[PDB]
Amino acid sequence: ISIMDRSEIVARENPVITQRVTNLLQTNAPLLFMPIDIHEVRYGAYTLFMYGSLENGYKAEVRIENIPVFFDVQIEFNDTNQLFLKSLLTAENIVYERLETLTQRPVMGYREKEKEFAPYIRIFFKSLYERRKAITYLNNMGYNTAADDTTCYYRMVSRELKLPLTSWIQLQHYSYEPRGLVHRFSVTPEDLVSYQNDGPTDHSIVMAYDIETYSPVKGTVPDPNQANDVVFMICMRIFWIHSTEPLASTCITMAPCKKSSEWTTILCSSEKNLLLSFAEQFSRWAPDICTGFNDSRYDWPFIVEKSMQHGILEEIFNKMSLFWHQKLDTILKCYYVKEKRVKISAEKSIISSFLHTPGCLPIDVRNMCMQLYPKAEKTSLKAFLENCGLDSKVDLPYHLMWKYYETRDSEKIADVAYYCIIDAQRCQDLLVRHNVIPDRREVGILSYTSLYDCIYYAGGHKVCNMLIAYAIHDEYGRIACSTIARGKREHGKYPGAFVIDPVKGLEQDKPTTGLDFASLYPSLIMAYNFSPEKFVASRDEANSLMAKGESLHYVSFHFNNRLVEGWFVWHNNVPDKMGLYPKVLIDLLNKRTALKQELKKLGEKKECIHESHPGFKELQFRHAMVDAKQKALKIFMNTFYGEAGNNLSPFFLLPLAGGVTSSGQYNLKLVYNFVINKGYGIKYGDTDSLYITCPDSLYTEVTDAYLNSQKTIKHYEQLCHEKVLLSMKAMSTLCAEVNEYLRQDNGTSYLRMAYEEVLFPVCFTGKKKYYGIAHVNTPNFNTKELFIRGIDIIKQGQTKLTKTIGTRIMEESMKLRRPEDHRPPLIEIVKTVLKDAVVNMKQWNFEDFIQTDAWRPDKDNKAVQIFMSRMHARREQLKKHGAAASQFAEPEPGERFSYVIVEKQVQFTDSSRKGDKMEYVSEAKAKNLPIDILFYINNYVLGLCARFINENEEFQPPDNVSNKDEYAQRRAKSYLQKFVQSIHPK
DNA sequence: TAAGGTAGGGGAGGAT
DNA sequence: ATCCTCCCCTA
Ligand SMILES: Nc1ccn([C@H]2C[C@H](O)[C@@H](COP(=O)(O)OP(=O)(O)OP(=O)(O)O)O2)c(=O)n1
Ligand SMILES: [Mg+2]
Ligand SMILES: [Mg+2]
Repeated sequence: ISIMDRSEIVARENPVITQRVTNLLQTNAPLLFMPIDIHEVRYGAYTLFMYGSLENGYKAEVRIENIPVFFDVQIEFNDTNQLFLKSLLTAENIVYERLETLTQRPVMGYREKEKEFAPYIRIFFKSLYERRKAITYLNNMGYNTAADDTTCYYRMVSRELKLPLTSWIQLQHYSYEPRGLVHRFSVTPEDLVSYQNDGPTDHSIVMAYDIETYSPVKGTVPDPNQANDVVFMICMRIFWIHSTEPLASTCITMAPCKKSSEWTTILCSSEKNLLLSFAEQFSRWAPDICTGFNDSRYDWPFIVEKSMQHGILEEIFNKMSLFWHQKLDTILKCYYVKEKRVKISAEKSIISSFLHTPGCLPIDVRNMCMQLYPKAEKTSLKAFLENCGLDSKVDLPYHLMWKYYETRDSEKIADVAYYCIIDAQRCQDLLVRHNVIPDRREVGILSYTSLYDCIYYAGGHKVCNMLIAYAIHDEYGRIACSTIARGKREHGKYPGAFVIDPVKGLEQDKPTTGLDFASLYPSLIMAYNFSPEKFVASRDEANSLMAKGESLHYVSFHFNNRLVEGWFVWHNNVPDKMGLYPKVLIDLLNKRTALKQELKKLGEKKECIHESHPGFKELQFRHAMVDAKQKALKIFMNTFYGEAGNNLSPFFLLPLAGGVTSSGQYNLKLVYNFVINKGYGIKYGDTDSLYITCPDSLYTEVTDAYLNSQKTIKHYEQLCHEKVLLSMKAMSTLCAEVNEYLRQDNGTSYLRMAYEEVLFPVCFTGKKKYYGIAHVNTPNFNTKELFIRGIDIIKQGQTKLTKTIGTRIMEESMKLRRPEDHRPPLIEIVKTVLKDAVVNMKQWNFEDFIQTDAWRPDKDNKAVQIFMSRMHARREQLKKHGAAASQFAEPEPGERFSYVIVEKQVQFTDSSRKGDKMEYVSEAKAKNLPIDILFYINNYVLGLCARFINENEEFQPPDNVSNKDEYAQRRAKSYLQKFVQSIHPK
């Protein structure tokens, strides 16, 4: 049996480049290296430990020594300042290396052309702990501190040395030592160069592993805390960082397993032996990344707890950590990351617990997939595989494989091992198909962060790191930035974007085109030079700047019932005067513009090929991928705006965020006024998008054609066709004119309007609630899909009943109808559909009523809290009875669960609370609990339909009512309710 | 220990 | 029944 470790595997797979790499090693020649995992020694002399793959694929550890550990604080230039700081630090028993003095540009507040530079002193340390304690003491005492990354220092090293931690790096004049399977390199920052050009094929190793565990009690998830519960199988596979074919495969199991040519089978007699074999195989492979699906919630905690039970955590960790010898208490304290919070989206966070062995980066494929699909209803492996078009995994059922382990059948154990290997292969397929690792590497290169940051952290700190990286470069004059928020913070919301009260109702005659600002907030930042180093706060300083001829953008808004005013120095289209925020946003916008033009060409090449072509599907997928990429960039740039409005951010500037919002409102209103003055009608507005209709005169002559024909259905379809064409061309001309007007107004070309589609039949039901038929290049009314924004059918956790009713409403409203023919209003269509739904009740089955809700214990969502309080009481009652209550078990905090509303019999007590009516789908199907359909109707679809019908005059309030929309919505709700009781036989 | 922003619709439950 | 707060999710 040839148990090939990393070295022989690399030599076999890539022999020529392996020989070249070996020759370079003997000749001590510079060589390329891809880092993945970053580790730091915070105590004692600071050393940066990178782990990764050489050019051929050899595992390599790079130890960067003599890195300057430092942080700077701004104080006046005088010789006694150094001695005073010496005394201050020595009084706090803080050991430091040396003192330096320099000049840097503060990031906050505009300064004159000869006063950008302010004095700074740089404090050096041998250890990260001393630097951390000194930063804390100095900031508590009150000095302004910059370059003070405290939570971690590798980000500061990466941004300071211009050295991305996720890109190829060239090693020069290194100190080489081969030990075991690890080629250790001792280098210095001066001897270690970034390799940015034409990066070769990456040869990092990613192993996907899955575990199968056993519990004697049936129907329960095996608890690692339970002694009798055992992990009995581990299947693992190594792949290239870019390829889905397995370099090698290994299965470790309890029961005997028949030999399979697809993987190496390792047999163990005890759980301690199985864990030891897992550690041994991990050490022999020495992967650059260790990944699994839901491993940060199930696999890693199970393995760690079992190893603690067997008392072998120190041994297996030391074996997995290359040569990093750490004691058990240190392993539990630091390396076993427990209950780490990972932000998936807004108000959405998940838990992750894993053993971060040095030399390997842990990846949870579920975390990455949820980050890519933050609005995914189902977060299972099968759902994620289906979403991206990957092949369906042959599911291993529950009782089958627990029975198979019980029977000690060799071939059944082999089949379970095959399915576990398939699970690992699906993990790698998800990693590669979405290009997760290269995308995270690109993000790390852009933001000068490690891959670990790109995996387990959100983008706000990435925005801060990218800003500081762009700030510390001499071309910009060495802007000095802090990384931790300072100053008193307020609770509230500054004024945001402006939403135009929509002209509610269906439009079937005047085509409506959405014109959107391209990167509205970033474009405003570029145009008005919104940047903290270009910000003036005091009115007298602004007046003095006017006296010197400088153009300032003045903004004012009401925050916390007080007036916040500010002035921003305009760049005058001069690259020298361009701000830091505008510069970073120019770079990001150039990147996104390249991505957008590539996406546009790929969309125009995909539109000319019919979908049945074999090469279309994946190509279509590629299109989405590109879209996702630019979407990410968009979000990233928007984060900059948000990072100026977050009071917890180091770059927090309430005047800047308020100014961005006020400038967006002003520009939207300016374009609104200009478009209205040019005779075009406007239906709706949202932040930056304006929905504009051509004047009827522009459609006169073509209408005359339809007026001069016999007016068949195809005649009106054609008439709509050239109406949409005329729309497109008229909006193109109007967009050019509006862009020229904006250029004349603000003096820059950053603020540009853009046409994206035409919604000729379009219904606006309320603020952020509209839909229509989208025409991008040519009219196509035969598209079943509809451009939808804000309608309840797309809401997360919505019933299939609500989605079906809303889809019926919108598809009936979007139907093309000649003006001579009958044109039913939304009232009649909605009433007809609702009457069909209520009267023909049999059309709704059980699957149409499942809702989905997220269990957040810290959130007092009263309905679900009561529902699961009842479930906890029922579980207590069943355990008292001695029966199993796993079917009623509490879902783990954070995940979403499915439930239905049932008819709770009236026992004239029985509150009509939704909390007492929620039930899990499992027992509702099991016990055939009736579904309270009328509850569903009156509480979800009735309110949905009220939004559609709220535009009628009868529901309109008298002019004295301030909130016309809410009053109309409530009146429509009441009217539709009364209609329901009138039509429903009770 | 990390975690961009505000505007807004609408369900659930309780005060009242 | 009105109104209010909390919550979820979307814009
Ligand atoms: N997650 C988001 C999404 C949007 N916006 C704000 C910023 C945008 O500038 C403004 C405009 O909405 P868009 O969705 O159109 O975003 P952009 O205009 O910036 O880019 P693009 O026009 O390419 O969509 O909405 C935001 O702050 N945060
Ligand atoms: Mg499995
Ligand atoms: Mg826009």
